[PDB]
Amino acid sequence: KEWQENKSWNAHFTEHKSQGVVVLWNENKQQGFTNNLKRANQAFLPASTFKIPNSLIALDLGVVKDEHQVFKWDGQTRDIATWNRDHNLITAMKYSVVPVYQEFARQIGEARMSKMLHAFDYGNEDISGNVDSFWLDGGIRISATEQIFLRKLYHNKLHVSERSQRIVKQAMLTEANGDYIIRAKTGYDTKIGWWVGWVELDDNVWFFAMNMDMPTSDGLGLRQAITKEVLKQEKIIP
Amino acid sequence: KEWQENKSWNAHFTEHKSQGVVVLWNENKQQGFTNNLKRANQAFLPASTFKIPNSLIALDLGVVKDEHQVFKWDGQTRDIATWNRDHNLITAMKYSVVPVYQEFARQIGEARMSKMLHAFDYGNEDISGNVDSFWLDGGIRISATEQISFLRKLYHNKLHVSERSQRIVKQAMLTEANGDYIIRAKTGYDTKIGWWVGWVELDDNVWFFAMNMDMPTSDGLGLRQAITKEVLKQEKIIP
Ligand SMILES: [Cl-]
Ligand SMILES: [Cl-]
Ligand SMILES: [Cl-]
Ligand SMILES: [Cl-]
Ligand SMILES: [Mg+2]
Ligand SMILES: [Mg+2]
Ligand SMILES: [Mg+2]
Repeated sequence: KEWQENKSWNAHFTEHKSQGVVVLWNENKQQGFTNNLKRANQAFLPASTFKIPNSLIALDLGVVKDEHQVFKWDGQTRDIATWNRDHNLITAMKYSVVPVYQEFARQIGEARMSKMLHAFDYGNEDISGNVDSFWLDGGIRISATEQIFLRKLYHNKLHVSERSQRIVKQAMLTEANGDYIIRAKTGYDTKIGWWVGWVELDDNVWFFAMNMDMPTSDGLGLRQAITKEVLKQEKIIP
Repeated sequence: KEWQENKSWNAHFTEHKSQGVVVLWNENKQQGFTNNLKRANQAFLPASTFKIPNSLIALDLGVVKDEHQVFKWDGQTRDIATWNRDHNLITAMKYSVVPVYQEFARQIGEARMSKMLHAFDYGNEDISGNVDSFWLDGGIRISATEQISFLRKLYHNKLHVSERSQRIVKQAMLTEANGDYIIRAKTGYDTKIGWWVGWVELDDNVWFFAMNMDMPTSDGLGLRQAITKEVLKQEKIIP
């Protein structure tokens, strides 16, 4: 009753010769839905969805002063054109600028990063590996249901200031029109791709967390596209 | 120069057989642009654009606890269907739900309202009339450039209210967002004129805008956004 399985959504993954899970949470009804109950609770690397807690920690420790502070390009020409420029928290989130967040993580340091993830109840709370890459290739793991962390963020219940939480929710802003607002973050670890966040409507909020097998970055647009198809199927968005 | 007049934009108004002003402010360059410097400084009733300062004050005084608090419909059936229901701050600003803001204003009260508009440097700072209708039929007046000035303070958290209040109101002003830009803004209509004021966030800049236009009928209200967007598009601010 609290959780309900809907395998019809599998078609949206197999339509694209893929495999994955979408988890939805209806906040007003306190009811969850997914196409795959097992996979909804399997833990994966968070990859760049880790930018959500990393941002909160950087803000609350004063590593980042506000969303306007500029992190200047380090002058290394990288493969992603939008990384080769100055950023602030907003644009760094938007373009998933790993080198900016690696600098945050080094400033934060291991002892504080670990304490804060413990305080967040975030995934397996394990930062084994490099302090500035463990969310990409170290020991940290989180499941889709565990990402649905987001409910605490939404309600300002995380163990960081309300201000830090409002700034990160602002930075997560992805889309808005007269029908809905999406606040979310993508991630990709070269094997699975993520999209996690929520959809704000006039009278409700739907939290989502999706991950999918993702051999190639050619199909990264499928993270949003598959998720939106489910949302349209469920009459959450038009 | 700091201000430049671009009368080519008059084309966007006349092509819809109306008259009005658009003011733009390029924050990076600290430069302003308008089709009409005189109308840019003409002070009008703010109408529902007053919901921005009203929200700020209601939040800072704790009249509104946060953006999720529900304000129950009072049960009076009004002419606007979306008004005949429960609202929170977000939906009340979205649907310009006058009666909800009238209740805010009555609880703020005239002394605190007057004091905070002075602290805000808002328009002519005049709240004469009823405390719960003066922005619709009373003495307060604000010009397009004054709107820009006020919005720049809000953007930068420089208004004399808490940073929290300012962040919540900027959230409530969210109108549109895609991969290219974010618009935070508020419409207004006082039966004779229509407004649209706010700003456009880009990756590397912010453009503030304030527009108003003659509005003899409610049929043309969509022209407030349409005209403003045509100008933004002309200036390659948005695609
Ligand atoms: Cl926002
Ligand atoms: Cl990504
Ligand atoms: Cl420029
Ligand atoms: Cl609005
Ligand atoms: Mg680079
Ligand atoms: Mg280790
Ligand atoms: Mg409501």
